[PDB]
Amino acid sequence: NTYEQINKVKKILRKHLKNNLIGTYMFGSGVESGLKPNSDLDFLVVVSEPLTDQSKEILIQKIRPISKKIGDKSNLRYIELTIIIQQEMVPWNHPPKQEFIYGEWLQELYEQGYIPQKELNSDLTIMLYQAKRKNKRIYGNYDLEELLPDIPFSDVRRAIMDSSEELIDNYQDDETNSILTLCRMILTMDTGKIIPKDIAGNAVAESSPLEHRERILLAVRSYLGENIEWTNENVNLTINYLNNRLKK
Ligand SMILES: Nc1ncnc2c1ncn2[C@@H]1O[C@H](COP(=O)(O)OP(=O)(O)OP(=O)(O)O)[C@@H](O)[C@H]1O
Ligand SMILES: CN[C@@H]1[C@H](O)[C@H](NC)[C@H]2O[C@@]3(O)C(=O)C[C@@H](C)O[C@H]3O[C@@H]2[C@H]1O
Ligand SMILES: [Mg+2]
Ligand SMILES: [Mg+2]
Ligand code: NA
Repeated sequence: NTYEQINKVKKILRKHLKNNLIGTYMFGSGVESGLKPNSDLDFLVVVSEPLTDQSKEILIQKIRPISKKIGDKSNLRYIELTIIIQQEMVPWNHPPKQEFIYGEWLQELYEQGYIPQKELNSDLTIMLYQAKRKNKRIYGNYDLEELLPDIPFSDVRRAIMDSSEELIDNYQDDETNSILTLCRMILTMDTGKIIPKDIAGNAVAESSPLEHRERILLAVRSYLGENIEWTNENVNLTINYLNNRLKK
């Protein structure tokens, strides 16, 4: 069950962070759009004091058994956890301070003893900007709108352009999400609001040349139920186009 994992994630954070936990909120496809066949569960966690090396590994070990893994024919969904410190957000600075991350793309590192340390993250500005706009409080005495300062849209542009370089250099084995996120970056730069992946893809597609329109529309269907295979499509030509269109 999908509501079963969220209830399990709530218990792990509550009974291990204890009174250090201020609140737990979801953003992403859960609160805004609808969960598409291969969507994920995006959580934003706000705590009071920094976590220790031993406390971070506990989460990695406790979250692992209930999160889908890349390559599974499973009923579970990918669990994404991001932990921020409420005091480290004010005064607002870009990029903000990120305390912890749980990403299934980082799984082959979690197994080798990798423990994410306090690091800066421009992409977290985009995450926080859309989380503060709409989310689901699953635990906490407060709303996330009460725990964060108002994030200016100028820093969101900076986050888009800074986080763009990591995405374009890493589309391999993530072609469907890299194409759509670039489409979401192009719009957010020009329209302001955050758009679901399918709509943002369909919008930038019909605003693009035919050779790129078709590959974007091809990713819109993969984000939905379709089983697209990018083996002989050359996504590089399209992400370079979406890059230069975003770069301009
Ligand atoms: N313009 C943008 N709009 C939205 N997210 C953006 C944008 N630019 C970069 N991102 C990043 O893309 C990611 C979106 O999260 P995610 O992959 O979970 O998407 P989603 O909306 O939940 O859709 P789904 O989970 O179904 O694929 C975040 O890490 C966010 O910071
Ligand atoms: C913090 N944003 C992450 C980040 O962009 C990940 N890539 C580094 C991205 O990876 C995905 O696209 C994947 O394919 C793996 C999945 C767990 O998360 C998906 O969404 C993941 C995003 O939610
Ligand atoms: Mg999601
Ligand atoms: Mg995702
Ligand atoms: Na994948």
